[PDB]
Amino acid sequence: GVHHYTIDEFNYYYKPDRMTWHVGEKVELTIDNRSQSAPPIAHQFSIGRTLVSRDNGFPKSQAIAVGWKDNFFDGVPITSGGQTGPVPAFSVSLNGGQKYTFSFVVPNKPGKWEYGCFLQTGQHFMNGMHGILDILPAQ
Ligand SMILES: [Cu+]
Repeated sequence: GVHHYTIDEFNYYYKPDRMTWHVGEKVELTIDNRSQSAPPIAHQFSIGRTLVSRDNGFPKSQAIAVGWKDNFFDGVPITSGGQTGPVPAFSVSLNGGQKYTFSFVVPNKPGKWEYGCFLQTGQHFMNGMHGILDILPAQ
C-alpha cells in the first residue's frame, strides 16, 4: 500500500519534526504551509545532508544556514498530479495556506537525513525550522 505522511509547516518548525521511512516504502507526502502569522509567510521544505552556512571569516554563535550539500531527492522520480519524473534540485516552496502532495518510492539512502527551511536568509532555520528523517533498510 501507499503510506500517507503529512508535514505541517508553522513559524518556525515542522510537525512532526521527526519521521522514519524504510527503503522501498511507497510514500505519499503532503507538505502544508500552515503559517500562523499576520500576514502568513512562505516556507520551504528541503531534505538533505551536510548543512552549508554563510561564509564571512568572523565567528558566529549561530551559523546562517543557506542549503544542503546533498539533496535526498536527487535522482528520485516523483509524481504530483499529472506530472511524473525526477525534479532537478527538488525543493517545496509554498505560500501561506498552500499545500503540495507528491508520491515516490524511498530510495536506498539509509541513515540520518535532515529537513529544513532556508528562507529569509536562514532566519527560519536559526529559529528551529528543521527536522530529522531516519531511513531504515528495507523491513
Ligand atoms: Cu520557513
